[PDB]
Amino acid sequence: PALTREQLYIFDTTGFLVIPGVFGSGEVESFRSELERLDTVDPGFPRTRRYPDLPAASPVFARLALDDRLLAPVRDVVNQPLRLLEGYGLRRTKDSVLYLHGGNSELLDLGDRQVGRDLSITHTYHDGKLYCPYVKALVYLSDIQSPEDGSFCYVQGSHKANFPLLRERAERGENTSLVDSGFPTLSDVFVRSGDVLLLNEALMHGTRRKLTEGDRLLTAFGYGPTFFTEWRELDAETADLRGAGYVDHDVEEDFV
Amino acid sequence: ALTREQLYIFDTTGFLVIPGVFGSGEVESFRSELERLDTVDPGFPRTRRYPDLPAASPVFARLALDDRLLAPVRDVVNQPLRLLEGYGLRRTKDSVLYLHGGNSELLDLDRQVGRDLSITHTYHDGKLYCPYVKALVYLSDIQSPEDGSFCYVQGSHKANFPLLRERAERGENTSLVDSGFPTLSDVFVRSGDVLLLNEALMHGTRRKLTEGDRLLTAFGYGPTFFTEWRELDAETADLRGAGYVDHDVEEDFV
Amino acid sequence: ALTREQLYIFDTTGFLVIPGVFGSGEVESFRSELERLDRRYPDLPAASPVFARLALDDRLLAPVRDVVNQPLRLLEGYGLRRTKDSVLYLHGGNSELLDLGDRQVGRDLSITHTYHDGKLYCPYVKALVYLSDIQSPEDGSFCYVQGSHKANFPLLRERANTSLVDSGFPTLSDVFVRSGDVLLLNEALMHGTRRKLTEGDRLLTAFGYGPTFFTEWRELDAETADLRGAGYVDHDVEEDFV
Amino acid sequence: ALTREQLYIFDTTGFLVIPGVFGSGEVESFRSELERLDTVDPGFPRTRRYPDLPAASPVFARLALDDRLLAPVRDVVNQPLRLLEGYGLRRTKDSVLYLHGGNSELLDLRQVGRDLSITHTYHDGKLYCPYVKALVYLSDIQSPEDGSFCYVQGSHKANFPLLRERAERGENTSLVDSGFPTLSDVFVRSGDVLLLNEALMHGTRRKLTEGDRLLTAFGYGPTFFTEWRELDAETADLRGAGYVDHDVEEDFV
Ligand SMILES: O=C(O)CCC(=O)C(=O)O
Ligand SMILES: O=C(O)CCC(=O)C(=O)O
Ligand SMILES: O=C(O)CCC(=O)C(=O)O
Ligand SMILES: O=C(O)CCC(=O)C(=O)O
Ligand SMILES: [Cs+]
Ligand SMILES: [Cs+]
Ligand SMILES: [Cs+]
Ligand code: NI
Ligand code: NI
Ligand code: NI
Ligand code: NI
Repeated sequence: PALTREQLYIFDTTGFLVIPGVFGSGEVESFRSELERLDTVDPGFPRTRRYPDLPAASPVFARLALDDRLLAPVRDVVNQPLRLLEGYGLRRTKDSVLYLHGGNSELLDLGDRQVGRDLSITHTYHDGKLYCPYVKALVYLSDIQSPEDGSFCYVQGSHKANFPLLRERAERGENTSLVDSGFPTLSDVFVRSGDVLLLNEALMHGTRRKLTEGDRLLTAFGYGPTFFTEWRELDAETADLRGAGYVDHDVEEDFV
Repeated sequence: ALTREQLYIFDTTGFLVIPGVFGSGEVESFRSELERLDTVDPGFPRTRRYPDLPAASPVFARLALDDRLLAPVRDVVNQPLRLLEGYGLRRTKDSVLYLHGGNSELLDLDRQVGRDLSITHTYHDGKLYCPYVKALVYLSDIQSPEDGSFCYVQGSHKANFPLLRERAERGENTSLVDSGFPTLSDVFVRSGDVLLLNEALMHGTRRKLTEGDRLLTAFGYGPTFFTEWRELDAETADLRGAGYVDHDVEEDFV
Repeated sequence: ALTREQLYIFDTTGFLVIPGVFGSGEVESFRSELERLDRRYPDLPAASPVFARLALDDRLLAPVRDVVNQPLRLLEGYGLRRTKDSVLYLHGGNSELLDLGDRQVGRDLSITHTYHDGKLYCPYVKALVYLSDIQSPEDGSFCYVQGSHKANFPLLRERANTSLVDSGFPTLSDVFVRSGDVLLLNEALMHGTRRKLTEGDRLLTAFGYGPTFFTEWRELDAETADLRGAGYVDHDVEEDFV
Repeated sequence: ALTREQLYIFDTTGFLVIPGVFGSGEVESFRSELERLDTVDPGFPRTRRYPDLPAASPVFARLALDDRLLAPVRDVVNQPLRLLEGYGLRRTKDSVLYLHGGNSELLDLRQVGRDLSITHTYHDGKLYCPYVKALVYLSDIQSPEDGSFCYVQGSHKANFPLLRERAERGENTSLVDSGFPTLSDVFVRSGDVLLLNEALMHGTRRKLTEGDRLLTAFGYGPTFFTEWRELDAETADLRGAGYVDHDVEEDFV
């Protein structure tokens, strides 16, 4: 089914939505086992690792990327001809962290000028519909019920912020992450296996430092309009203007 | 770089004519190069299209990267820049270009949408952010409507209401470029002029009735995460389909 | 009530000419009542039951409702008479600047407008009811800067000696009206009139409407020291340096 | 004045708690003055409004014009400023304040989903909020049972209406009592100022404890806004001034 009125209200106002129990106990086990099989095929990765391009690596994840349980809520917040921009898995262990990234008005130095909009996450609303160009559906494969489990955390209302947060911090001499220091509007989200966290990538977000033992697991699928390119990092515009990909604005990794 | 006045004009009108950007010798050399390149039939009568001019010619590969085009474009896109298309158009007697673009035109998916995020533009802290702009380099004089003059609906780049759906539903058969419309206006240009265009603007050209060849080369720019321009009919079943699905355009019903 | 096309036009241009709203009979009544008040005619409603009825006429109210879409009140009602060599320099504009004495601002919330779910929300609109034909520039035609009602950069601060109304501007356009036409106007629009050089009286009545929480129009020079000041501090206008 | 982080926070959450604005002495005199107004009638303190504090008391007339209120207010309104509202509030046991405000709540005139008295924007480094309120707390509120200020997250920039669907479906209980996933509580110390974008959908929890809870509220807006006055609808002759609220919980709870 489609997103209810209350769910749209929440995604609009908070920049994300947890849809509980989307995938059952059995499907979740099947997703975990498929990641274990990928470890067997190509051994020798670090224990904290990324699983790039899952739909190509596994027909199980190719189906999950097109599963209507993801696509229907995704269509409801994107409302454009839809394209799969990326699909990857994340395995994390003790002492891993993910610093804050995203945020609506963070700065980027554009050679001869500095800009405070990123049109890959700049979203709007029109005649009863959200239009968010880059959203992500995070399918959790393990329970994350405490901050020391490495819980997803986010800065309240940062998906619609008009002021930059991180440039001031970098030029101030800061060298620690807000996910460690704390911030008056930084909040945690707890989830179960099989939950989907539907995310406006405009939202400034990250995770806490994982302190507990055990493998923290998810699969992430990014979607946007058919005219966006598949996700690829790009350090800068290239001189012949044929460079393609995504140039991040200020993120905590730049100075933490 | 664009002046304050020029920025104001582009923001308020959706476009800017920059007069005499290229000299008469540079124009002639662009014209000469167009005389020997291959064209395709684009589907409009009495129109030839030069597809992918930067690929087919070193002359236009450089023009596409010429700072006389890039500096104004950068000032209205203000994102890491990518070249999305470069093409030429040649037109004779009795050719026409019906209205396309427009900020709030509808697209049916099941659901009906009235935003096209490929042309949805904004403003923030002293800068314009338009994701799809075109630099139109005119290689011929267009001084009267009967020359097939560029025309546009005023303020259509920031319109909040759809214009063309109602027209198709009420049985309209003819294009506003022929009919007329109280806010449809003409732009006249000289050879060597650049027209910098916000693609959210609803625009086209009058029907050309004069002899001679109407000539221009168009270069489209957008952010680095935009795909190179290619029409797409609809999203594909495996969601791997790449391209631009247009909204209502007069060609759908005129 | 406005048609869909009419709303598109009001949205995209910042104004709308509705032709022949009032018949020649009613226009003559309005002209006579203005002769009797003998330049600007303040508070026409409180001075005349004719204009008090006009301010509430539904040929004015219904299009006004379609662009304010808030609980309404009448904020001002005045008449204007002009002869030759009279001129109205440019005022209005979405992003014109104002100094508050410790900072400079580029928004005027009295005219800052928006759109939501099929409806326009313009906090200040004027219905200008014309009582004389204005068919050429030298008649003192209404003129406006295209798209200025949605402008994001200021225009008049940078150039601040002559008025754009005289020298010209690439997007300054003219509007022609017949007697009995209504010019419905978004006050965010930067506008004025050409210099009148012709003979004969130029006559109109203007009614401004806004939300019930807006105060009646009076020009305030600045915020008072006790924060009890009531009224409208205008932003950069041409007559500040012309 | 407001720091950059403070401006960021006001923008993103619709409010800002500025701690320790007023000292213990000042708070006592404010409290003292509200009790002086209580003395007009015999009997115990009752949940009530104290209208027009600036006119009622020289102390509160000065409070309304104090720079510790105006400087932050100015940083979020950025217009020629006008005092729109000045009142005191006493809350006792069993008192409650249901959700009101909200950026896209509906109003039947046709049905409209914008209230231009709270419709705020941003332009070239500055916030523009037409109606903001400085709440000066005269009591500690450190738990929900004390009747803590509560707000629906991000509701100052909501594009969807929340309350119309609840009313039309027969709901008769306030979110404040039932809870809501994005309804959160704000705790304050005596002397704290809560600076508030009135676009925010907010209220307080039901106060379940004894003791009394006091505050003084000052509302500000541009000079072309009228002083606050409830309006039910537009008057017959379009001459009436006032504020017509959109859907609030009081309408149906
Ligand atoms: O691990 C998470 O919970 C979020 C991960 C994330 O935001 C990302 O992969 O970009
Ligand atoms: O021919 C012109 O003048 C404009 C052409 C155009 O707008 C287009 O190629 O889409
Ligand atoms: O004279 C006109 O046509 C318009 C006058 C005007 O804009 C005004 O009265 O504020
Ligand atoms: O009592 C409170 O904490 C809030 C009161 C309030 O929102 C109001 O008076 O408008
Ligand atoms: Cs189409
Ligand atoms: Cs002034
Ligand atoms: Cs009400
Ligand atoms: Ni992320
Ligand atoms: Ni075109
Ligand atoms: Ni005017
Ligand atoms: Ni309140």
